[PDB]
Amino acid sequence: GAPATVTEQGEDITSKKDRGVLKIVKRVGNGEETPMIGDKVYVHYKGKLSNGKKFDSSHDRNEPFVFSLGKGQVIKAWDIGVATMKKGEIAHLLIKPEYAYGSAGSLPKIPSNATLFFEIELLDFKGE
Ligand SMILES: COc1cc2cc(c1OC)O[C@@H](C)CCn1cc(nn1)CCCOC(=O)[C@@H]1CCCCN1C(=O)[C@H]2C1CCCCC1
Repeated sequence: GAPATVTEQGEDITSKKDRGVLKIVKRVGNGEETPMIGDKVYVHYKGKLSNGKKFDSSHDRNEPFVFSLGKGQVIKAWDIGVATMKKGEIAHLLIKPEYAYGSAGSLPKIPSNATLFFEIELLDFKGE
C-alpha cells in the first residue's frame, strides 16, 4: 500500500540523506512559495503507525490542524516535510523513529521505535 510505495519510490528529504523522512507528492500545489520557519501553517492530515494499529485524522475534529513551522511544536519530520510543501499540495510521508518519537516512544499511544505514515494537505500558511 501507500507506506510500501513510499519506501520504494519516495524522495529522501533529510539533510543527512539517512532516509529518515521519505516523501511522495500525491497532488501538486500552487505557486512557487513554500513556508518559512515561524510561519503559521494550516493542514489536514491522516496518520498511522506503519503497521496500522493506531490511526488519527484531523477530519475527526472537522477542523484544520494549525502550528508554527520549525518551532518543534510537532515532530521533526513534520518541520522538515511541511516546509517542502506548496499551498494546495497533498503529500505522503514515511518516517523512521529518529524523526518521530524515537526509542522512548510516547506510550501508551506510540510504542518505542515506531515508524509513522502520514497523508498531509497544506491548506494555507501566513507570516508571523
Ligand atoms: C503523541 O501524541 C499524539 C500524536 C498524534 C496525535 C495526537 C497525540 O496526542 C497529543 O493527538 C490527536 C489524537 C489529537 C490532535 N492532536 C495532535 C496533537 N495534539 N493533539 C499534536 C501532538 C504531536 O503530534 C505530532 O507531532 C504529529 C504531527 C502533527 C499531527 C499529529 N502527530 C502525531 O504523531 C499523532 C499520531 C500519528 C500516528 C498515529 C497515532 C497519532
